[PDB]
Amino acid sequence: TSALHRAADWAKSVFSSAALGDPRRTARLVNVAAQLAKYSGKSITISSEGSKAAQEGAYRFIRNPNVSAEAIRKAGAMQTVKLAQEFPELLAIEDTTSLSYRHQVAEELGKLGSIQDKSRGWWVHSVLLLEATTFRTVGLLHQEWWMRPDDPADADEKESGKWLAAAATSRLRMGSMMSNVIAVCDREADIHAYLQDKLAHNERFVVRSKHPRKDVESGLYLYDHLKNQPELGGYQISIPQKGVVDKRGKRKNRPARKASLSLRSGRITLKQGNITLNAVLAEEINPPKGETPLKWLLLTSEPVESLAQALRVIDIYTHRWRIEEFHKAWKTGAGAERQRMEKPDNLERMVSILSFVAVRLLQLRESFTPVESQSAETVLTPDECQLLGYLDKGKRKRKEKAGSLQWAYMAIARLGGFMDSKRTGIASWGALWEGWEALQSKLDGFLAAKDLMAQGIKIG
Amino acid sequence: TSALHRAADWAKSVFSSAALGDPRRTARLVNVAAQLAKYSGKSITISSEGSKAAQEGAYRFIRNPNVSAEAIRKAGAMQTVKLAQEFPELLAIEDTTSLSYRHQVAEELGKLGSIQDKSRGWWVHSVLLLEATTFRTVGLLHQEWWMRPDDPADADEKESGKWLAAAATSRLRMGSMMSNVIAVCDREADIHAYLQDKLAHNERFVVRSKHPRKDVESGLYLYDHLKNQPELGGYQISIPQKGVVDKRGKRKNRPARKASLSLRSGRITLKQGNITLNAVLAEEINPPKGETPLKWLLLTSEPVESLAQALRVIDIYTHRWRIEEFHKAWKTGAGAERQRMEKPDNLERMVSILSFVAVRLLQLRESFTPVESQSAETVLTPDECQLLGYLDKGKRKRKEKAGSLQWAYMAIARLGGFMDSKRTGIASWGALWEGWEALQSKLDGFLAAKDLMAQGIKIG
DNA sequence: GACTTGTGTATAAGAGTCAG
DNA sequence: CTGACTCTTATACACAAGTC
DNA sequence: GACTTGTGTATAAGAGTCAG
DNA sequence: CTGACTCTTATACACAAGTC
Ligand SMILES: [Mn+2]
Ligand SMILES: [Mn+2]
Ligand SMILES: [Mn+2]
Ligand SMILES: [Mn+2]
Ligand SMILES: [Mn+2]
Ligand SMILES: [Mn+2]
Repeated sequence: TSALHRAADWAKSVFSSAALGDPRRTARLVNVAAQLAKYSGKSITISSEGSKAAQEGAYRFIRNPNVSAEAIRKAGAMQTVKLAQEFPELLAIEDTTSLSYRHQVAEELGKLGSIQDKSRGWWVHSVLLLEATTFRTVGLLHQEWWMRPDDPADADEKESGKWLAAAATSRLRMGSMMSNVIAVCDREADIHAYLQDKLAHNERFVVRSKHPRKDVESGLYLYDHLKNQPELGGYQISIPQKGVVDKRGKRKNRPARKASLSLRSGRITLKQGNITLNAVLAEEINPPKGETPLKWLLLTSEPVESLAQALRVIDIYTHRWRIEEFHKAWKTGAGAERQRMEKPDNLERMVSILSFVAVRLLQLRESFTPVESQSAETVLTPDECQLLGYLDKGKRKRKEKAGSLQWAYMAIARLGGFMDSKRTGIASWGALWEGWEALQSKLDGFLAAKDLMAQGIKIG
Repeated sequence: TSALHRAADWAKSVFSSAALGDPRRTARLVNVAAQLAKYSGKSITISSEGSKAAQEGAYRFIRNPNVSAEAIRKAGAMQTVKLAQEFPELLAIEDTTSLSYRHQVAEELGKLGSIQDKSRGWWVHSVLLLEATTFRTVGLLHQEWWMRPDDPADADEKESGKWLAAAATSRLRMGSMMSNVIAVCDREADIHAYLQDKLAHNERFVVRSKHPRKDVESGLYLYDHLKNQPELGGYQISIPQKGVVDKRGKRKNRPARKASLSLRSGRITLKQGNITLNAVLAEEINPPKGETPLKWLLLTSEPVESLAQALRVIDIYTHRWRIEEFHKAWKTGAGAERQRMEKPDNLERMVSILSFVAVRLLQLRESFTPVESQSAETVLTPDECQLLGYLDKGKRKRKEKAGSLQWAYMAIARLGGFMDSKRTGIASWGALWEGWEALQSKLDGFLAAKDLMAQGIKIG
């Protein structure tokens, strides 16, 4: 959590114990990851800082047949495990994304849409660890990459196995820490076999309900049984404004709105397998006439008896969206789909390194995040703090304490172009990255002047 | 040509005499163009440097119903005319591009492809001025914007009129300088009416031949008449390697190759209108068995009698491609098609300003271009020169004179990620821009340190 | 000298993106 | 998904600065 | 101790992009 | 269009640095 800001130190902490069969391969991996992270989002060539040696080293590495992509990912994951020791409770957000390509190599990749689709690639199923107290991103725990064959019949295994395979790997890598982990998954994980496996291992989860299932004790579908349960209390949410574009391409507004939800919970036993677990039902009270009511039914191992316990389950699930944020940081952010390697294994090795660069992008912003009155020196070097103060002169908002962490956040965000168009105070990880990059880049000039003046040389 | 590097000075020189009906509108235009150029390629918000006032000013300007887009373009064009006074010969490259949009506003824009196409926008016909001695970009002379109607029958004028309309505007704005101007156009301008208009005005041109035409004196098609003309001599070209993707999407290599061409010329008289002009025919000698022979037939006002005169015509025409380079600098570079204004006039005003930002991108690189031994101080401030020397330390190639212009070019290009993958020594305008932006950004830190140390303040 | 338009501030929100 | 943002357009008010 | 793999240098070029 | 580039993969050689 501390090795983060300096790219070389971050890379070392993430990758230095990679088992690639040659310590030179491991050292090169550390260096490649370092230059990529320093120039997050940018090409291998740009990241080489004019060094032909570093450029050739980087390209040779990603096309190296003795370098296992799995072993790159595992090394990074074991670092996540290491950091996870610090926390009494963790959330393991789990979901699938695609990596889509259309250049020649696509021919050799797997199906994503139709058999006729030019866009081909991998499906990647990922587990992302958060600490469950303040929801900071701890890191990647697992990724399974596979290619979908054109003919379903040629598949070596069914794709619903992905949730169980992720659990098996999580279990194995976390060891005795697994009991601190709540897995969090959308409706696609609402699979009897998945629920059974988690409960069999005494493992913890919050999974959204998709299919109607009978409760043995009541003989009712979960929804109907939960509707009968006494109201625990309620909560209100603010759903913010956004544009929406649908599948065909039609555009409509979704205005901001308030919704009030009632909350209900209970212990349930699924007819199939006779397995027992908890459920929470959140349902909108008085939905507007022209809207579909909010409704979440969540299946969980967690306690749900009190209002506060049920609200915790609801809150845990609202953090599922972090993994989609990771997906964006991996693609738009780190450039997973901008890569143009010409062989599947080269692309895989490169894009596997970038999954870690992506996590850092999210953590970079979190390291600056706003009930305290911290100073900026806890996060920035004295030089960084001084230069930033120079750059932000006249821009500090009234509500920012002069040399505080909150000020530093806002000032770096301002360097990144943040203008707070919705007045929430929250800048995107992209804006924070841009600001951080701008500060670091300006710091090169700052320090160059400092160095020359230390040598006693006249400036300009 | 001198006001270029400092964005505020450049903007003033380009736009300060815009006739918009209120000097405040003109001042705002200067400021908007300045911030956009400083942050070339970047959004209005990023360009506002955290100033809410500048952001609101910029958005209000582009949606201002009292601001004519035509008057913005004219102002910039009159500056081109002004700079053109310095040169004894000019090339006026002329061509059309599209500006393509797919957001809501597209509905209100014109047809680009099929009636069913979601992509809609403007066609823009542009005249770009170069000086014909060293081929530096002088600036935009003319743009005609129009929307193609879904039904050809609703068109107020035929699109082939564009070449004549460009000539009429060029003529009008250049006045007596027109005689210094050679218009340069591809095969789409091979229109009798266009040739007649140029010759009627004693205007100069090099236009590639598309349609077979009879020569009166010989009774032959131009090609057959020119094939009979005595060989003037030849030349050899090196056609470089590139990938090619065709209309359907099929990929093939085009390997580098040498071609030898024979050169032939003559005076010709077109049967229709009885108009007299010159022609040059370049044709490949001994084409490889599996290739279509190189063949250019160019129609011109220029002398063609000697080998050197015909070679000059060929050379003039090889610079037509500059306008496509401008098109790229306007779209990919300056972000013409990244703009998301929600009304046609707003988009037009914004994208019209960006056409000038685009020209600057091309000129930025040209200002550093490599038979002399100049010093860097002719192009850079002493601070810029010192910082760059600090940044490039250890990267200077053997063939670069220590503090020269060539060194400065290469060093800024290296900051932009240039690694000379084809060993030509030529960096793209994009790489030079990136390097220049990086130098300027680092210069902020350099100068901040200089300022603090001048105030006697301890650094870090 | 009468009337309209721009600036800078605070506030609000529809449109668009990537993700899907 | 109750996403999480940035880009764009817009309003009132109190002056400043334009035009006719 | 015998054999294979990486590094850094010089050289070459196929693949891909935007433009079209 | 005889575009003008960047991204990617590749080769030889002379050592350095790995493995078995
Ligand atoms: Mn998902
Ligand atoms: Mn999903
Ligand atoms: Mn335990
Ligand atoms: Mn063209
Ligand atoms: Mn054309
Ligand atoms: Mn004259």
